[PDB]
Amino acid sequence: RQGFVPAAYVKKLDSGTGKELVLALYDYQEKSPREVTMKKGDILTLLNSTNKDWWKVEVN
Repeated sequence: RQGFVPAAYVKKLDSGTGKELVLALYDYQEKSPREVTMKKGDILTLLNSTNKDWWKVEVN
């Protein structure tokens, strides 16, 4: 459900109504328990982007 993905592999969309959103630029299979898997083209809810390298997102 919730986990980290490399910030380099997602693009932050402009802010609008509601939560922040990011676009998955590439497929990424989780490599450690704290990570999540995303498929290229996925629109993920961004939970925390304070870290330069790992962003916390929510995967549906």
